[PDB]
Amino acid sequence: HWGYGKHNGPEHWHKDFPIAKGERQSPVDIDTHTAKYDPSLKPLSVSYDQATSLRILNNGHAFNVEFDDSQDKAVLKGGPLDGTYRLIQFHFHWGSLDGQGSEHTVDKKKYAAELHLVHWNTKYGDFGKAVQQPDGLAVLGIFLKVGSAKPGLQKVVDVLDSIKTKGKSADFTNFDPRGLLPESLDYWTYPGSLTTPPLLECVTWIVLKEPISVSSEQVLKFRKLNFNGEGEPEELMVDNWRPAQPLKNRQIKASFK
Ligand code: NI
Ligand code: NI
Repeated sequence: HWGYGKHNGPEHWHKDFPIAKGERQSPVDIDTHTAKYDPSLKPLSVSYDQATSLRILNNGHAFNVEFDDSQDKAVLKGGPLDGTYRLIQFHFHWGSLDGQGSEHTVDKKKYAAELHLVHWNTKYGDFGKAVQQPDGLAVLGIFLKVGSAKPGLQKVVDVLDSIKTKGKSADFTNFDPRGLLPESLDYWTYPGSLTTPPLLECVTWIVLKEPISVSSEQVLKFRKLNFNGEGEPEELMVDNWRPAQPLKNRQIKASFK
């Protein structure tokens, strides 16, 4: 009933999900000429040393690398956040062409892809309760450009053949998400939403300024995934991004001058 196809894409989502036209929808364009430095912000604290990855799943929209979130093993704190946010999964949004794929844009620039590390606020006890709160989630977004390979991505790329189609999963233990980060943790932040249905306005977005580089070969393998299930006509999993939504009555704040 929703997807990224010719007849169920983002421009249709409002019919089943009227919050698609809400006050705090994501993604947005980040205008670097209007975002303002906020000295009240603190450095990000990314604490992933104890992360436990479990599984990778093709959910028909993207793939999720899933983590054990039953303890404070991989947490995000600091920045704009109060309290402790646990990593539940990461996934990507990507294009059919190197000139599109990201959800956020920077001065209208689209990157080739965008990584989302999804975390929930432990004060709400579980993910499902967290998404019902305005401060329930924190998503760390990282842009991808095509250039050099990202070594820390390669283990993800090489499992993709095993989860080609919707509903397939594979064991994915002992993956270190630190290998997906850029050097700098400088960021922009603003209040927004999930970027897929149900589009809930429960996210503190934290979007890193510095992109990571991935190779053309790495991106090409993402583009071999399928939206469809096994034994169905092939629908390449590409262009699984929602375009920028109106900023409305929000301000984007920068952690850096
Ligand atoms: Ni559907
Ligand atoms: Ni996402």
